[PDB]
Amino acid sequence: TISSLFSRLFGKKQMRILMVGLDAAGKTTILYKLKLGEIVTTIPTIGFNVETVEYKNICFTVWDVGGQDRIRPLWKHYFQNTQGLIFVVDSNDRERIQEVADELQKMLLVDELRDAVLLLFANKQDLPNAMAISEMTDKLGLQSLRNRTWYVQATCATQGTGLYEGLDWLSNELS
Ligand SMILES: Nc1nc2c(ncn2[C@@H]2O[C@H](COP(=O)(O)OP(=O)(O)O)[C@@H](O)[C@H]2O)c(=O)[nH]1
Ligand SMILES: [Mg+2]
Repeated sequence: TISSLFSRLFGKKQMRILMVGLDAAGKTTILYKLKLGEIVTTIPTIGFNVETVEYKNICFTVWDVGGQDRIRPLWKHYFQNTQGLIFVVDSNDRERIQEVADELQKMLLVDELRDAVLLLFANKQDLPNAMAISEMTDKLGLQSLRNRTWYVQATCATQGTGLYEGLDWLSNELS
């Protein structure tokens, strides 16, 4: 059923869906769940791993944010026709919740992405101390975003629950 979501978007115009987040958020797991094609890894620069899933019209692009230095945001290339922006958060890793707010804000300050629709996957809801989507919203202050269409979706990637729902939203926003 996930592939059929992106049928609505088969309009022929190439389309990037940038999916980022701190390492170990759940990005690789979500791609593999998209069941849309192979995951292909590339290293355009020392310390810059990129995972890609290209369906027909759609292109997925994933890499990690923070920790090590951003000295090279060569990412600029991929900011071409990124209509969607997915940010994956480990709803359990409360230690790095500050960093995710930093990282998200940066992506949000990226000029070429000003028009991207933003989806947040609150991932790992299945763990002991995993944040709910109401507090994750508060602690990030997505609330303050006035002119940016955005949404938060609880998920468990390892189980694939929520992913269809959140992509159903995003898919629909870009159609
Ligand atoms: N409990 C739980 N674990 C997950 C979930 N999604 C991914 N993981 C695990 O958390 C780790 C995150 O790995 P990965 O998906 O590669 O994150 P990435 O580095 O952003 O690509 C992996 O060991 C996954 O098996 C989830 O929804 N719930
Ligand atoms: Mg990864």
